[PDB]
Amino acid sequence: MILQVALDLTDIEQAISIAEKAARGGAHWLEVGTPLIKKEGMRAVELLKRRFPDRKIVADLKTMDTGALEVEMAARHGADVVSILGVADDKTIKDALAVARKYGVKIMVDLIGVKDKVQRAKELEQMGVHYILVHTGITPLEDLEKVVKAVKIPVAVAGGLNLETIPKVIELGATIVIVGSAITKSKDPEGVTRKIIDLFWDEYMKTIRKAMKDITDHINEVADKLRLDEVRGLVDAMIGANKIFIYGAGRSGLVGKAFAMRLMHLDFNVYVVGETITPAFEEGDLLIAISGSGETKTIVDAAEIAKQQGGKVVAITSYKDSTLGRLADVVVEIPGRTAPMGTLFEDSTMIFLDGIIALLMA
Amino acid sequence: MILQVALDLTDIEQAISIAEKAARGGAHWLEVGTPLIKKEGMRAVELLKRRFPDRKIVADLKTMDTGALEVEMAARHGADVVSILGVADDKTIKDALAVARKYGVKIMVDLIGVKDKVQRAKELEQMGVHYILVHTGITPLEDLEKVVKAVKIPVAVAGGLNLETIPKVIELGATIVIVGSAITKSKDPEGVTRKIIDLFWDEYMKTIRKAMKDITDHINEVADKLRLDEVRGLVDAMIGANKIFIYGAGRSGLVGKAFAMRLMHLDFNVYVVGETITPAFEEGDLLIAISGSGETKTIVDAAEIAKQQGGKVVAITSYKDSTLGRLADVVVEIPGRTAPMGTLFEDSTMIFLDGIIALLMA
Amino acid sequence: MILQVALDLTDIEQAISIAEKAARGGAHWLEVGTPLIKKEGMRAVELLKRRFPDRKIVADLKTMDTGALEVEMAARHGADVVSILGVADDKTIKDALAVARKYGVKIMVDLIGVKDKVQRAKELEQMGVHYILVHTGITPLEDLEKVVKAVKIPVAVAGGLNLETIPKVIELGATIVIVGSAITKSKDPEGVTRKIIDLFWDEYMKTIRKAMKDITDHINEVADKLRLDEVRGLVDAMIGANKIFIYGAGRSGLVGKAFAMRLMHLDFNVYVVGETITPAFEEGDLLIAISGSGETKTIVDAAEIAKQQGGKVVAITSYKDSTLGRLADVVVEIPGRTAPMGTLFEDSTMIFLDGIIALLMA
Amino acid sequence: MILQVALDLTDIEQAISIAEKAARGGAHWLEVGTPLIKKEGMRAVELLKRRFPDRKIVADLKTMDTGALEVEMAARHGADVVSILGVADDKTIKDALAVARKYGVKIMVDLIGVKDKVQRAKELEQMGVHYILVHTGITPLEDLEKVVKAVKIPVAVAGGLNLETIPKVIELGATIVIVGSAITKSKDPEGVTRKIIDLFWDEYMKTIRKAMKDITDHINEVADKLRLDEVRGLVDAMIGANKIFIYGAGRSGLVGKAFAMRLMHLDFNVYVVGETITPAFEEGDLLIAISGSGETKTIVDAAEIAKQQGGKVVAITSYKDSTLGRLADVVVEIPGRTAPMGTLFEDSTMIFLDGIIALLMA
Ligand SMILES: [Mg+2]
Ligand SMILES: [Mg+2]
Ligand SMILES: [Mg+2]
Ligand SMILES: [Mg+2]
Repeated sequence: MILQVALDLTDIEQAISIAEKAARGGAHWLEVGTPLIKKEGMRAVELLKRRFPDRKIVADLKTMDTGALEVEMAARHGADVVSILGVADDKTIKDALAVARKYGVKIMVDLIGVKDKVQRAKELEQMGVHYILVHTGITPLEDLEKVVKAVKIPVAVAGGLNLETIPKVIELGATIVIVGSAITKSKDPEGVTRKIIDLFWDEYMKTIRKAMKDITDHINEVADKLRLDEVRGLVDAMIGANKIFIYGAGRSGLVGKAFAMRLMHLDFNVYVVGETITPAFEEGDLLIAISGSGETKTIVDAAEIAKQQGGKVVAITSYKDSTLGRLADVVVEIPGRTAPMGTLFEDSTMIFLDGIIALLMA
Repeated sequence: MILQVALDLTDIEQAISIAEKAARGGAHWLEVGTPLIKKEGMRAVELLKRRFPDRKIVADLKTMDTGALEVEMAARHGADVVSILGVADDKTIKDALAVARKYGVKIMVDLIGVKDKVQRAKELEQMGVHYILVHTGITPLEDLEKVVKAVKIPVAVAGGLNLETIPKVIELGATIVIVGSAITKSKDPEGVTRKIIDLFWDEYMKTIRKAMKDITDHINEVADKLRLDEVRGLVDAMIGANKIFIYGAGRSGLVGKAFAMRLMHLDFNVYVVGETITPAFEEGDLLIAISGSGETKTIVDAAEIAKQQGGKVVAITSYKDSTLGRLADVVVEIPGRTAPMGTLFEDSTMIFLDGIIALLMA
Repeated sequence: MILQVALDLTDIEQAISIAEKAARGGAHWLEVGTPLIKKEGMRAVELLKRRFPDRKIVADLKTMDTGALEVEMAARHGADVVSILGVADDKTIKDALAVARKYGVKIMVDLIGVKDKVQRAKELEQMGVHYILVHTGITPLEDLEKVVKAVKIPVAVAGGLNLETIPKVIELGATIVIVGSAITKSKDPEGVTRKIIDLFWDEYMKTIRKAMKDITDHINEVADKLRLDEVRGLVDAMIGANKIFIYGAGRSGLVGKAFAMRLMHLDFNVYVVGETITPAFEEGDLLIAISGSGETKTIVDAAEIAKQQGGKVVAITSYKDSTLGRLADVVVEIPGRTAPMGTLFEDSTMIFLDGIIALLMA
Repeated sequence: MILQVALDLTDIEQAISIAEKAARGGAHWLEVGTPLIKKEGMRAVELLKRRFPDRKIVADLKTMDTGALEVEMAARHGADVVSILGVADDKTIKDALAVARKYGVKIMVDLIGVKDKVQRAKELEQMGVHYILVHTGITPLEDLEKVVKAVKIPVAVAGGLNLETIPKVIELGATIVIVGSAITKSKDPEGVTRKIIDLFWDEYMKTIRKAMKDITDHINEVADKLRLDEVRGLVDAMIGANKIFIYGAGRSGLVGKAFAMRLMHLDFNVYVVGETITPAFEEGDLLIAISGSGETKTIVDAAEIAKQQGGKVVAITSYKDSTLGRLADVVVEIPGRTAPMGTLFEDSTMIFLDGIIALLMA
């Protein structure tokens, strides 16, 4: 999550004083508001940037005089993010988008005066808008529901956000939380900032726990759906083999090595393809080929050589009808679908092969 | 599990003809019964051995005239296992055990006439007896209960074992299943042998599924008991570091590499200790040290260098107060308590670090 | 080289007593002579074998009454090598060879009565005879010259071999040195055996020194014939690259890693293909591909990806016109022509890349 | 080598026109002369820098009004190197040195008016002067002799340098070659620059060839000085070992793996410490420990474990009396002294172990 501190004050010294305490509290972004860009020049964003190079500075240009030139004036003064309005012409948005690409600067677009905010949000994602800014309305939070469920890019929210209302906007999927007077008008703006970051870590702990249990739920399904042909086909091939070669691609290769390390303890004549001591593949040897897609070129080339040498091939893959699957004598189908398809495949194979070891040890 | 075919026939030519069909069905051991060692000589054991060199031949010498001379004659004729009685004197048991030790031959001892079957099995385990043979009694299976719960060595069972009664003795923990007339006196002895092996694989499928869910249940516990101080300490150290070095011992090292591969995709300046491209540890770098015991010498030595260079150390360990834990600035405790202590730590850390990656990608 | 002790004594108890002292001195083979296989039976070969299982026992059957029956009796009594005559019929030679093949036993054939010793040895090599035995003649050693220069299999020598005449037969290429009374009829047969082994190591020291200088002489030739276009092409590509990827096959890969370790110390953005931390190949990156043949499939496949990504490829190979060479933008040709073709390329490249490092450090 | 183009013209447009052609010819450094820094301001170095960011710009401040302030004025305008006089006060030199450290800028010091140029050069190296500038005098080149042989930092030379005199100053060890009118007053300044760089590559080819032969000369000395105790001690230990473990540190570890790969082809039971399949070190195993210094902590710890397990240790080291040497049963002393001591040790071990392989193959 990202905490953006809106410095809506007209006092330049009061604004920098607040940002310094908020920065110690853990705030990520600092917004130079429109009341600060009219009195002070564009150097207002440069004063904040040269003082806080570790933070991203957001230039609030949510006024109608803003064109592609004012957006470039922000980037040259050190603005990392520039905010504009959605009611502006599409021509000015793409012109601001091209200027942003020349400087590596993000673009935020507000929907404060948009009739159909939902429809407008989708086309903004098409041109390359980085963030969408919506307001809470403190039917409050109704807008945050639909715009978030409509687009994939991060959505920023603002409007009466305090330690009381911030947990709500997080539950609805807001990425950027813009808070103003709740920090700027407090006795300890740094202390209030830490409580907001503590709320962020309440969500982070839920994310990691949910990520862990989402993987373990998938692995329980793999275990419940294992077939006798697959398990026995692998075990009988391992026992009847002269040498055992294991070959996996990328992270699958680390899983293969972790399995080989255990097989060595059971006095199997096992080797890892690609390491120093790997001997020549001969007749009667077994190749355990691990590839989630079943199309990895190096894994397929190794399986083809093993068949030509008069050996057996066991393919661990998610696609039994893949090129690797059609070569194998035994196909162990591990499904791959929080976590990507590859991560589920690698971790499921990891614990499946540990189940294989437990079986051999009994 | 082990399938032992009892050849109680007195015809030697019929015994080898039937043993050949049972061997094709997947039988592991072949027993030359006492009615075969009295009509035929000790050459009955040598004829079976030279015919089935890949099979283990069991010489049934379960009579009371058996001494060290008859036991030594079996090993010299090619018997891999010799079965004797438990009611014999302890002197003859160690004399048969010492004779067996001279040939690398196992010794099976039956408890058919033992008063207290539980006690006798345990003291047999003390002298070094390899296997204990008990009978079903077809209160049937009561003995199989207590002998299994009393010793750690494999327990052999025999007595009215067919396709209906074999599943029960497997459920009670018998390792060696001795089947006679159910195979030897059947119209298709090879088909019955395959069906008995199919019964073995019904238990194997239960073992591997139970092995997998035992690991995932422990990881769910790890997720529920993760601490915010530890998780945030690791993440904040990772974000605030110049270079990130990851170093694990053995199988833990493969887990560390799997985490490093993902961190590289997230544009971290990450390296794996021990690989070719690893640069020098400087001030502001972070060492993530992974060691279940927290006492691995190489991992501890790397943590000491990292501290002397003015760097941070995060220890992922099962022992927070270990030598590695006491050096670390942040300790991520992966709790402990079918699978060994090392396997649970490695698999829990693997899925925990995948939860960390899921958090960083949000 | 092999030291064979001829036990031509008729006393069996004296033969084993002397063979025990020769074995402690380091003798490899023990020959039970014909005067021992006629007075004593074929059990002379079994008594020696069960006494020296780590030694190879040679059964001297060099008489003309020897047929397939006597040769088979030696293998069944534990003879590892059987010596017969070259003047026998070819039918009995292949019959002894086929009998030997059934036991995994070698066959030695003497040429004591052969008309044309050169021709007979070569046709013996065609049938699969393992060793050729010739006699010194103490024009002595003339036969040892021609038989050695005629066949590829080891040549055994015998005839007046003591500490003065053994160095000469070694210089002429004899592999098996058969010594009799110089050991068996001496005051210290164990000491004489150690002195004969010391003679073997005088030749070994010459072999290893000659092996090393053969490699360094080839590398001096590589240095003298290096081309400015190749060397500068590699250096200029290295300096002008964003990332440098190094990829070698097998032992060439270890050489590539050794070069990568040094380049990292020179502040190059260098990575090794196949290791954990290797990132994605982008535009402006360089692939240094090392392959002696220029046909290694994985190396060729990596060069093709590097070209499709808009990168440069430098191929270090022995074949400029190979598949890898034709893909490369720069080809560094490491020339070819005791050491195999692979060893010369790997060691020449290793020292060439160390010359490159010395240049860069200046 | 470095080619520095002195732009001594007073015309700013003529100076930038010359530097653009010289840059295409391969010139490394561009010097903004004093006749350019008096007419134009310090922006003269900024105009060259913003036009040639790929080149290092040298600010010629060899006048007496130069203090620490003028040196800082050059760095803020983009000067990568600043040149001053040696006849200035030592106070101004260290003040310029401290300013250079704040900006990462090099300092060049001329000896045009120094009485004893040799003596003055040494103390300049003590304070941290990066380069020493001397003049040819076209007894010309006499100054270049003594100043180069007195200091270790790079020495820059200037004065009548043309395609005729440049080969001479290179032979005397000049690092930076400053050429003016020979390029600036030619019909093709880019073409003349390429001929100077071609002269540089005539020296580079000599450097790499000399580096290669310096290594091979050292290896021939190692071969000539090998001892029977070392070679036989290693070979007898390898043959009499159950398992063979190889463990080297850093680049020595790659040499160890290259040797292990060859030993595997000879059917040795050989393993590499640190890889996946490495089994447990048991009684009767051999550890080949490779460490140039004989003090590498991980190598010493592995040798100590091997001795406690009842195994043998062979140490390949340059220091027989090191900690590793005192542990070993056999010490193979490889000397380590163009190339560092480690490079000579690693490459000598590399070809020695290839001599060992050739010996075993005979
Ligand atoms: Mg705002
Ligand atoms: Mg029975
Ligand atoms: Mg002879
Ligand atoms: Mg000058």
